Amino acid sequence: KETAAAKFERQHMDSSTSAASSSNYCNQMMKSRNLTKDRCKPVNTFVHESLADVQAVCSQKNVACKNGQTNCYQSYSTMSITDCRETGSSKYPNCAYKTTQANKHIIVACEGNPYVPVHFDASV
Amino acid sequence: KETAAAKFERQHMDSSTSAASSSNYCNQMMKSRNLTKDRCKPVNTFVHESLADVQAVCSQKNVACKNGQTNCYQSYSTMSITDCRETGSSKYPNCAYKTTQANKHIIVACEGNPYVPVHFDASV
Ligand SMILES: [Cl-]
Ligand SMILES: [Cl-]
Repeated sequence: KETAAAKFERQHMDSSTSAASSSNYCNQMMKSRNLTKDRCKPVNTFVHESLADVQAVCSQKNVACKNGQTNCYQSYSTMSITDCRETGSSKYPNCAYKTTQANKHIIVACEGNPYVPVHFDASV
Repeated sequence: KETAAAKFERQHMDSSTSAASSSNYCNQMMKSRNLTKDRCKPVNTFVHESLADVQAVCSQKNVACKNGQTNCYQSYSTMSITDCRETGSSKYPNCAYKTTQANKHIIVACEGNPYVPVHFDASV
């Protein structure tokens, strides 16, 4: 079983690019990160910062998570992100995603020792 | 019982200001929109655009909702928004919120006739 920290890395980290360079970014990344294997994951955000910078958020601003838990943290700075969301034309096994690049604060839930991101809650 | 459309208006519309003017915006708005009555709502976004502009999103870009439903719409333009999230010091009946102003696309779920916003899904 994949650990929670490793799942967060796979689903939400893309440190190899500064930003989405095209409308096809999401189709490509959702497939390669294995988020379209048995069905199309409806919504998924990738963060274009170093793993260290994203892990550091776990000691930044403590804020409520949408679900009411209190282990969420909001990044002090904005970060480059890409939101990937299925379009109307999307139908497994032909998943199709809209790519929206933005620079926003991220909010992650953190857990464990070491205390690292385990869920992506939202961006602001 | 409050209708779904009316609940969305109460929770998510603030057309009377162009933007949050201070760090106290959320404390004030969460109280006055009756979102701290019996407990502190953990997270809530207010949109600083006209009701007409927000309703118009229901005929803009159809995108997946986070929960997998297909009745979500992403605004073509960015809109002025304020995210309100409980801080660590927050404890009912003394709710306390961090105020984060941003300009972002909004994503809402739409339902009904007329086809209007009934949930705030996320911002990008
Ligand atoms: Cl996500
Ligand atoms: Cl919200």
